[PDB]
Amino acid sequence: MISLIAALAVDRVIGMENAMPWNLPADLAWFKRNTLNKPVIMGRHTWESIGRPLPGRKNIILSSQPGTDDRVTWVKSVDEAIAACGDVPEIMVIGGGRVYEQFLPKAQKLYLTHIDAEVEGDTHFPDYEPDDWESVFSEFHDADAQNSHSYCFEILERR
Ligand SMILES: NC(=O)c1ccc[n+]([C@@H]2O[C@H](COP(=O)([O-])OP(=O)(O)OC[C@H]3O[C@@H](n4cnc5c(N)ncnc54)[C@H](OP(=O)(O)O)[C@@H]3O)[C@@H](O)[C@H]2O)c1
Ligand SMILES: Nc1nc(=O)c2nc(CNc3ccc(C(=O)N[C@@H](CCC(=O)O)C(=O)O)cc3)cnc2[nH]1
Ligand SMILES: [Mn+2]
Ligand SMILES: [Mn+2]
Ligand SMILES: [Mn+2]
Repeated sequence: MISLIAALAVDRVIGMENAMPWNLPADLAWFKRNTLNKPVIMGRHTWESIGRPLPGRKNIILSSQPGTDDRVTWVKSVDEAIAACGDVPEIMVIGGGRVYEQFLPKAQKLYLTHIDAEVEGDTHFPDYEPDDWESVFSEFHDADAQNSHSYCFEILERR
């Protein structure tokens, strides 16, 4: 089973200039809980944005060019990325925009955080047909002293 996890600002913005400009610790804690002990697939730009291996997860990087770091697994196509994960229950795809586009048709579940923030960005989450997806979990949180915007965690499953 393939799942995508992402955090979206208004208008589905996910990034600007290879970064995420907001800071929502509760969302990063949600990301860690839902990815720990699973393989994570990311594109090369996202790998450079994170800047280090994510501990406790098998890190698989898509790139057309040879890898430059043996602390992670480098693959050259979508099918190779999936194969490198082996026989696990759930594969997590953690972006970015181009990678989300390619795995969306293959995904059974979406873990989405909707952030109430207006962000100029240059990268968007793919348009997804709403009729294809059932919301199975949602949890709204107001802003607090640690998280400066309100946010909604949502899990959707392909119907
Ligand atoms: N808000 C969120 O949840 C979230 C999550 C993740 C990322 N982001 C943001 O997303 C942005 C990065 O997204 P992006 O769309 O620019 O890049 P990306 O999807 O992270 O990476 C694209 C690169 O991945 C490689 N790639 C993708 N598909 C491939 C394939 N089928 N075969 C071989 N290589 C492949 C290519 O690397 P080569 O050029 O080396 O071939 C491609 O240039 C940043 O702003 C980041 O902060 C946000
Ligand atoms: N829901 C969600 N929110 C995000 O911000 C997000 N970001 C990415 C890409 N960027 C990043 C950047 C940093 C870390 C990171 O350092 N995570 C630590 C959290 C501990 C901490 O620094 O607070 C981790 O161990 O997972 C992960 C993804 C991919 N999917 C996401 N999904
Ligand atoms: Mn092939
Ligand atoms: Mn197998
Ligand atoms: Mn806000």
